[PDB]
Amino acid sequence: REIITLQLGQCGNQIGFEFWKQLCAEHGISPEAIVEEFATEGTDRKDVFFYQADDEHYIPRAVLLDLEPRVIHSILNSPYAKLYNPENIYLSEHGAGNNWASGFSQGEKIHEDIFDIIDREADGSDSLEGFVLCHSIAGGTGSGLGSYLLERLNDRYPKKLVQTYSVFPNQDEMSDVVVQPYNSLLTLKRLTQNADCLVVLDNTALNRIATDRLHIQNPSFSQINQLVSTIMSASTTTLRYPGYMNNDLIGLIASLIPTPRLHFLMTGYTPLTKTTVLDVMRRLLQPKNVMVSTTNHCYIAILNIIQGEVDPTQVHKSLQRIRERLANFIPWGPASIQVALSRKSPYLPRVSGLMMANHTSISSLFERTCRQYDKLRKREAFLEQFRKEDMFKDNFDEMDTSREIVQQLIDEYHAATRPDYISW
Amino acid sequence: PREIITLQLGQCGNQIGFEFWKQLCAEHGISPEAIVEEFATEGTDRKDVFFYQADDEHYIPRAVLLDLEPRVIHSILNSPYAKLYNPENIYLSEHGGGAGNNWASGFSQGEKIHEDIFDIIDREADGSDSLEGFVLCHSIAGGTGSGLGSYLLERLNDRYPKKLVQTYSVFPNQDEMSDVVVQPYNSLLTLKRLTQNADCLVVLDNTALNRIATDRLHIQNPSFSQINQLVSTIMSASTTTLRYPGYMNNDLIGLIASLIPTPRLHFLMTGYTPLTSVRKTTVLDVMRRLLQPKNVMVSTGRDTNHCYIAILNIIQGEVDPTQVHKSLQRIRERKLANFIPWGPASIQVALSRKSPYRVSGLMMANHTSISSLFERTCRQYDKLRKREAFLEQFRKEDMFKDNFDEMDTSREIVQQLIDEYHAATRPDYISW
Ligand SMILES: Nc1nc2c(ncn2[C@@H]2O[C@H](COP(=O)(O)OP(=O)(O)O)[C@@H](O)[C@H]2O)c(=O)[nH]1
Ligand SMILES: Nc1nc2c(ncn2[C@@H]2O[C@H](COP(=O)(O)OP(=O)(O)O)[C@@H](O)[C@H]2O)c(=O)[nH]1
Repeated sequence: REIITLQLGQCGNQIGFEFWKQLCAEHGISPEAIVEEFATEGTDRKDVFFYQADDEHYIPRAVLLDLEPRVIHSILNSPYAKLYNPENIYLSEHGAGNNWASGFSQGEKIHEDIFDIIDREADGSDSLEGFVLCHSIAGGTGSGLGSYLLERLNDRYPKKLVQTYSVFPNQDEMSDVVVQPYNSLLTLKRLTQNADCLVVLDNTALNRIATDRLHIQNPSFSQINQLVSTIMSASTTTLRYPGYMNNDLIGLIASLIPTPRLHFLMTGYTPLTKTTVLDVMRRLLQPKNVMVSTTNHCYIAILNIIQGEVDPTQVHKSLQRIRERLANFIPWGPASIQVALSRKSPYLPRVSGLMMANHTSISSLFERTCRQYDKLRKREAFLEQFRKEDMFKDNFDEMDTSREIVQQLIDEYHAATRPDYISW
Repeated sequence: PREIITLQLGQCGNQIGFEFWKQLCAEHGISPEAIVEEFATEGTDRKDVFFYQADDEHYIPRAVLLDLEPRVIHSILNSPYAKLYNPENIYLSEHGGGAGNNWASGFSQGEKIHEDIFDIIDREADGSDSLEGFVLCHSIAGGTGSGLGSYLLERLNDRYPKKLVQTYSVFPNQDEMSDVVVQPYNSLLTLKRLTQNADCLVVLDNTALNRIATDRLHIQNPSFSQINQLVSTIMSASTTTLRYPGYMNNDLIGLIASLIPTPRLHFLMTGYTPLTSVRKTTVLDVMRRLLQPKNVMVSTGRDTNHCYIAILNIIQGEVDPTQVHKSLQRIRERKLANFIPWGPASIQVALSRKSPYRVSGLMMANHTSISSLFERTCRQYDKLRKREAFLEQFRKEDMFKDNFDEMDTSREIVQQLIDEYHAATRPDYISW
């Protein structure tokens, strides 16, 4: 079951690039897309993310879109320039200029060009499972164009799953672009209504990790994106190897998200700074290892992907300790903790783990966005550029509607922490 | 370590329990006297979950056999499997002269033998390095399985409050009038305890098991040993992920959590294929047939908005994960299984190879139509109470001497269960 990856704007294209470089390494594929001599056979399944053009040639099922040339041009001048399908790269002359409404309106104008690439890649798939969107929620392209695409995919491919990797801004990034709470809230509306699973990538927490744990003072996007490609790579493990019948994309979502509307996941990772499976799983629960910055709140579900050689007789003990001890779960159903045992790629130069968690404290992130938006909105601050666009020419009803949809999301999260979430 | 202790009560529980252990011994290469095959590979299974080793190296079922009458337990001790069970785990109390197929008599006798039985249970529990929990084998329509079973469920709740309790509960044949006229009373009183004091209940409907025998094997009035061959096949398959390595999300806790995300709606139905040339049967054939009502061993009536909460399929055969995964993808795409409207479809698959010592499959499912069984018991119980019929032997017992409040409480608790099952079929089950 194929997955098509859509990369939007500076952020989405820059994190997409690291993700595909990482997958190439793992799947024994060269920067030019040619099977490595040592990798003619393997345990891995390339079919999901890569198209097989030849016996020896592999192309990413990836669509690259931006409204500015910079990032796509960097990629086309890199050692990985030949990897991507040149017909899958779209670049618009016309930027989104840090404005959601401009990015969104630009989507409308460039619809047919975008979906000539998407439709072709979809119709070229034997059994398409769904789409992965990589983007920032705070800029102009990843927010506006991303939001346009989410609505369009919902109508054009109603039976396909949409998973996103959505980057939430830093405080430094928030203060630099004053309209970000608007772009963010507007994007959160489509992430709430038009995505099946959203992996929250939080620049605040990612920066904190790079400084406190990796000891990198003043971390660049390149360095931050190393942690990002690690999450994205680790979280697609069960899709990239055979034998995880219960954890194809449909299966992953079902277990992590038994609550359809509460589909925002946070990630944990170890080692960030002799090790057993008990240690790895204990570490994944430590707040300092959790990659979003957020009593009462609880786990809806946990999936630990554990990579490396482990004593599998000890997995029960680790899981059970977590149920009966660090980990607070929903009061209206059983504790849902699952493990997927994996081995590290033999092509790579140790035991590690990724936690994918559905935790209600994620709402505090959306609460913050709502507070920053309210401070601006209730002074009609910085709305002039939005007004110049079609969606906001007459009024800001689209904003008031986004605001209420995100409030309904937040309300459901708090309600999920209580036994009365189910009236029985 | 993740030990499971099995408790077998009454005629039915002991009869199905005995068949279950015969089957486990055969699959794990253990003789009727508990001696493992000479050339057994190490770390190839997880015998330790259901068996322990005696001083002399012979394997012993972690099993407690309880009855208020001698027949079945004496058969087991005159069989070739006489030396299999721990003699200290066999308890027979004949002082009250059996439970007389009456729930009150069985429950009341439980209270009298409490210390003797819990000396046995506590011993097995305390002897476990890391006990997962208990499995009860019994029927609900007799006296010992139902009444003593109900007593033990209440006691386990208080005594081992953190341990899982799973039951394999045999439900009475509804297509026939029984010689036990108090069947509905026995059934409802037990259902109250299965509702409140078990984490998971595997319902084995004699109505459906009989129909298989009558209609497919063409045996008009099948013996218990004929229907128990079906039961042992199902019960042994249903523990496959517990006694073999590589199912880390399907230990007892993980099995229950995935099938029962709704804590109170914890009654499971089972299906199996083949229960009874040209081209080999595929994984797809097996999985498709596990959704056919005739292969599911509860009789719910044919028609509705009843739906699956969860499905597990355990596939046995020499097939590749990708074949099973492609089959699972087609079962989803053909929309054969109707699921809850308030959450995603939950359908899981486990794959296993047949014992060393031909694709087949077991379904374990949480489906809301199970409530129709409880409704039939309520209906039969209501008619009897209105007629004030067959209460004589109940009133002879302490619990029912003054009044029938215990019956009224059971009736309402079971009604609350039924109402939540019907609520589970609606989008508004979650108010968001
Ligand atoms: N983690 C990460 N975040 C980024 C990157 N580039 C941009 N961002 C985030 O996205 C925001 C600006 O979005 P940008 O991608 O430049 O706008 P866009 O091109 O219109 O999507 C910044 O304020 C950061 O929050 C990147 O390479 N990595
Ligand atoms: N499937 C099955 N059902 C049984 C067996 N023995 C009795 N039953 C059923 O169990 C109920 C009566 O319970 P029974 O175990 O005989 O009475 P108890 O000894 O007092 O617990 C009725 O529904 C019988 O049809 C058996 O070996 N197999």
